Parts: sequence; C-alpha cells; structure tokens
Amino acid sequence: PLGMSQVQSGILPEHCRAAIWIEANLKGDVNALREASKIFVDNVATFQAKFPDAKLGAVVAFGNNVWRQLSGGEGADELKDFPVYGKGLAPSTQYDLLIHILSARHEVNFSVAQAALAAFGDAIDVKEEIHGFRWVEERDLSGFVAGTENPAGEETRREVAVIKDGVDAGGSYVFVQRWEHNLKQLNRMSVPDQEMMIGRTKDANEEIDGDERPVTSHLSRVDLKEDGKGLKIVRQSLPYGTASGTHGLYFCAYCARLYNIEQQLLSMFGDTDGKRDAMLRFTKPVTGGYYFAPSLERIQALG
Amino acid sequence: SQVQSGILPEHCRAAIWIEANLKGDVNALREASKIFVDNVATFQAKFPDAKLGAVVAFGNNVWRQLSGGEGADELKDFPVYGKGLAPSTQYDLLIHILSARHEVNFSVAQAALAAFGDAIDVKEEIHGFRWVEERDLSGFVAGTENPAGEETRREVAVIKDGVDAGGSYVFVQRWEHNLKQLNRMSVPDQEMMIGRTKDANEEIDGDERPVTSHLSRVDLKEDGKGLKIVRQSLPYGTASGTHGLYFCAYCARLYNIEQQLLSMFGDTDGKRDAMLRFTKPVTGGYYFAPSLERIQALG
Ligand code: HEM
Ligand code: HEM
Ligand SMILES: O=N[O-]
Ligand SMILES: O=N[O-]
Ligand SMILES: [Mg+2]
Ligand SMILES: [Mg+2]
Repeated sequence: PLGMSQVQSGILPEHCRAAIWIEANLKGDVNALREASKIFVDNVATFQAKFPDAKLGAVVAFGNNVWRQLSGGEGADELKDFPVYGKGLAPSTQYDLLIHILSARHEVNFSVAQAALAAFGDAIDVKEEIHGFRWVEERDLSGFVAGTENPAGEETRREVAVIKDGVDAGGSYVFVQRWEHNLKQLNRMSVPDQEMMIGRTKDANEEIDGDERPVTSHLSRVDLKEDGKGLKIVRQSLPYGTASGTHGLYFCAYCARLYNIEQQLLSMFGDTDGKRDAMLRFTKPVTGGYYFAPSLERIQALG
Repeated sequence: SQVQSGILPEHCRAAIWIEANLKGDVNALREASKIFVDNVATFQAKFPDAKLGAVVAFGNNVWRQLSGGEGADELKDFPVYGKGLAPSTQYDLLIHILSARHEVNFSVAQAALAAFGDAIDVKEEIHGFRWVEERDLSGFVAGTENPAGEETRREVAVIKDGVDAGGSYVFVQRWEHNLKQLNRMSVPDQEMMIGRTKDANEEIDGDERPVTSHLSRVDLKEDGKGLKIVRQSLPYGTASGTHGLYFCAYCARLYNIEQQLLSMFGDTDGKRDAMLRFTKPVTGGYYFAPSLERIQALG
C-alpha cells in the first residue's frame, strides 16, 4: 500500500506456541546484508503462502553499527549498543543481526530458519540459536504464568510496539536477553517467598498489591509509570532448553521507544534506586542486545 | 502383561530421549521406575489430547541384575558394527517420551529426572520433532513402510509369551547430517542413495536401484519373511549447529535390528549404506523395555 509503512510480520502475533531466535555477527562487507534481507523476507512470504495455518511471522533486525551503515545515519535516534546494567549484573553481548521467527508450528519455523541461513550464508557468524516453546498454561519454567499484563490485541500492540510516523514508521526497537534458571535453587524457596519475589500468586496468578509485596518484587521493578502513564512493552519471550541441561526464559520485547525497555532494566539491575530484582535469587541473564527492526518496505528497498 | 505406553502410539509430533548411566545402587532404579510409570499415567489423564506415552528401558548389565538373569535372552551390550563405522555408546538407562505436545513431554522429562534423582548421570538428552510432511531433514519422507495399526505393531514389537511377555527390545542411534554434502548431490543421485523418489516418495524397483541404497540395505527378507521393526525416529537439532535423525526402533527380537545393522555397515556382504555419503552415526545402544507388570514387580 503506497505511502504507508508495513510492519514486519513477527512483531504483533499473540500466543504463538513456538519461536526460533538467531543472533549473529557480520563477517565481511555490510553490503551482503542488503540482498540477504530481501531474499529472507520474500522467503517468509512464500512460507506464509504454503502454510497458512501456521500463522507464521518473522523479523529481521540490526545492531547499532550495521544499522547506522545501512541507513546512512538517518532515523533510529535511540539506537545504541546494549550497555551493561548494574555494572555487569546484566552482561552485554551485542551482535550485528537478529532473526526472530514465530508460529503455531515448530517444524515450519525450522524450515524458515534454514532459509535465513541460506540467504545470509557465510556473511554471518552465528552466535546462538534458541528454540523457544510455550509451556503448560503459558507458565515460565519457574511455574508462574508469564504474559498476563502484556498488551493485548492488534490495536494496543501496534500502539506500544510500532513507530507511527516519519522515516522509521512501521519499525520497532527489539531487546533480547537469555536467562538461565536454577530450578533447584527456586525449589528451596517456599511458595509464599516465591510469590513475594514475583508479585503474583503462583497457582491462581492473582496480582499481589504493590503495598503488600517488597519493592524488589519483579512487578514492582517493571510495572513502571511516569505521572500515571505506564511504560509498556510487547513481550515475545518463551521458555527454552533441556530438562537435564541449561534451561530458562529467552526474553524478547518490542517497543516503539527504546526508552521504556531501558527504564525497566535500570530498575531491575539496581541503577535507579539501589535495589534489584528478586528473581536474581534463582535466575541470571547471560546475553543482552538491542536491535532495530525496520518496516517491511524499508527492507524490501535495501539496495 | 501390559505394554509400556510409549511403544505403540503412531505419528507422534515430538519426543524426548534421555540416555543415562547408573551412579548409585542398582536397587534405586526399582522404586524410581514405579514412580515414573505412575507419573506417566497421571499425565495421560491430565492431557488426554496429547496421546502421551513413555518407555523405561535398561542396558544389559543393569537388566541382568534387576531380573536375576531370567529372560531377555538376546540382550547384550551394543557392539560396534562395520569394525567401528557404527560406534558404540552403551549406557544403563533409556527414557523415551513421545506425544503430540512438546510442552507435555518436557514436564514428563522433568518428572523422570525427579523420580531417578542423583542415582543417574545423564549422558544425552535429545528433543525430536516431526518435520514438514513427515520428512527427514534430507527432504525424504520417513516412516512410510513402518508397521501400521496396533495389531501389526504389536506383532512386530511386543514379546508374545513367557517371562518377557509385553516387553520389547530397543535400539537408539543419533545421526549427524551434513546437508551441505547432501545438497551437492543431484536429486536423481539422492534418490538412488535412498531407494525412493524424493518429492513423490515412490519406491524405486529393487532390481533397478543400487544394492547400497538404503532400502536395499534394510528391507530384508528370510525366505520371503520380512525382518520388520517399529521405528519411532525423529529429526532433531538446530539449523545452524548439529542436526540429523535420532534413530529409534522397537522389536520383539533384537535379531531383526542387528541384521539390518550388519547389512548397513558392511559386515554381511562388504557393501555399505550409501547414506554414509552425507550422514554418520555418533551414538549407539541396545536396551530391554519390560512390561508394566514386570516394572510393578521390581521392588
Ligand atoms: C527470568 C526472566 C523473567 C521472568 C521469569 C519473568 C516473568 C514474569 C512474570 C511471571 C510476570 C507476571 C505475569 C505477566 O504479566 O506477564 C512478568 C511480568 C512482566 N515482565 Fe517479566 N520476567 C522476566 C524478565 C523480564 C525482563 C528482563 C523485563 C523487562 C526488561 C520484564 C518485563 C515485564 C513486564 C513489563 C511485565 C508486566 C508487569 C505488569 O505491568 O504487571 N520481564 N514477568
Ligand atoms: C540417517 C539415518 C537414517 C535415515 C535418514 C533413514 C531414512 C529412511 C527413509 C527416507 C526411509 C524410506 C521411507 C520409509 O519407509 O520409512 C527409510 C526406511 C527404512 N529404514 Fe531408515 N533411515 C536411517 C537409518 C536407519 C537405520 C539405522 C535402520 C535400521 C537399523 C533403518 C531401517 C529402516 C527400515 C526397516 C525401513 C523400511 C524399509 C522398507 O521395508 O521399505 N533406517 N529410512
Ligand atoms: O516477562 N518476561 O517475559
Ligand atoms: O528409517 N529411520 O527411521
Ligand atoms: Mg499494573
Ligand atoms: Mg518392501
């Protein structure tokens, strides 16, 4: 549709059961990312045509250094390399390229991931590939329901995640961060203590009032308002891993303003008020990066 | 004697395999196995749509101890085949979980680990998934000639009588595919390597395909009697890292599996399976899956 800016298909879908994230560095000349990105989004359209019931979406997104090159420095004014927070409590592993694929069918996501790798070829060095899965009752592996207060429905998710006007219209900022859960440590905590750590009840998933939970509770850290206006984000996080090996949450969020994500990280990691998130008692982040997801027509026009 | 629930279900969408060694007292496996099979029954009741099943199976040394040397006459440690071309990684314990729902399998695998606790040392945990059109990652449909329906699957996989009635022998072997090597082959050449056409999945006449084709290696008859097995194999891995097929088969006789391995790996006639051009096995083990009644009678 001329004069408009179409969002990449992976930002908005809700309740998808499976995802693949690929994070990679650029190995050679940045020009190689131009044709590869166009091939990949075309492949996504082909898979959507072949598998209409998968409800597939995907996003290509770029780190600061390569996006500044590809854009000539226009727009994406908030973009920067992911900093450390809490002096290293949240480590930084900023890469050049993020691919996020999500759908109702893991097997379709796998084919799409293979297509991404064929498009980019040896221009990229893959740093990790994570297969996310929705767990029972949409719970995080800790046993708490994850997603309840996420923006709901296309209209509100667009408001929160999608830039509305100007050169970046239809684009979004992305944050990804892989957490490694220590479930043995979690299971040493009583359920009441776990509920004070999160800020919601475990079985029934009821919010515990802000004046009845510690300021270190996760909800107290991240449910932030500025003069009454919530700093909302669109989360796409999923569980990942093996039962006997590494497992946790692959955190992913989209926002039209990087600012909202950063304020939540400054809060969680001790930089705002000297207190940190209680979830650090059982889980820790081991990666972190910021990316810019251009509109689809900005990709299709790379050249 | 009732069969363990994971042998017979067809067309699973996802599986988890856990291979482990015994670190503690062999007697710890008795109570743990009973706990786990009860967990599986509870999960089936909670998730009836999942069509969940699971199997606990034991390596030769531990099974001889748990059984007092009675039955399981064919059981032995997995040897190398082809003098080492197929490696051997025999462990003490196999747990196989399968269903329509990966997330249910994950909860079941956590329950297995809780039941066995620190008596076991996990050596491998593999998450299988059914790919598009039930194809192996090579692009060839996998499973077409597998026994179909409970009647025939019981005939092939489940021991009929005696002390082992309701049990089965299990073989597991992880393969690592090199899809770059595969993709350098023309499609006609790939078809002659497998023995079936790629898109349409039609058998190529045995008289017109190479004797090294996969089907010529594994579709074996003895005076016209097919040496059938029940395969539960699935794709696994990451797109950018290691990926392949996790091969898994059940049979009432270990013999049928072993004859296929001797054929594939050059021991029978000096010829090897043509798929070794692009994929290779990296683990291998044999296990005995007792009936449920036998498990209940352990401790
Ligand atoms: C180990 C990692 C994490 C776990 C297990 C986790 C878990 C949860 C849970 C259980 C909830 C409550 C239900 C819900 O409304 O979704 C929640 C809410 C939320 N989380 Fe997290 N989370 C993690 C990391 C993060 C990070 C890193 C951020 C932000 C940078 C974040 C932002 C949010 C937000 C904004 C909410 C909604 C709060 C509200 O408005 O009520 N989470 N999370
Ligand atoms: C890389 C590993 C393997 C791959 C990709 C593979 C793939 C295939 C394919 C594409 C077929 C044809 C369709 C079908 O009927 O299922 C097939 C058939 C079969 N495979 Fe394999 N296979 C592998 C390993 C093995 C092993 C290790 C064995 C036995 C020990 C085996 C036994 C069989 C049998 C019995 C059949 C049916 C043959 C017939 O009666 O037509 N396969 N396999
Ligand atoms: O709130 N973590 O998706
Ligand atoms: O024939 N391999 O499942
Ligand atoms: Mg709130
Ligand atoms: Mg035949």
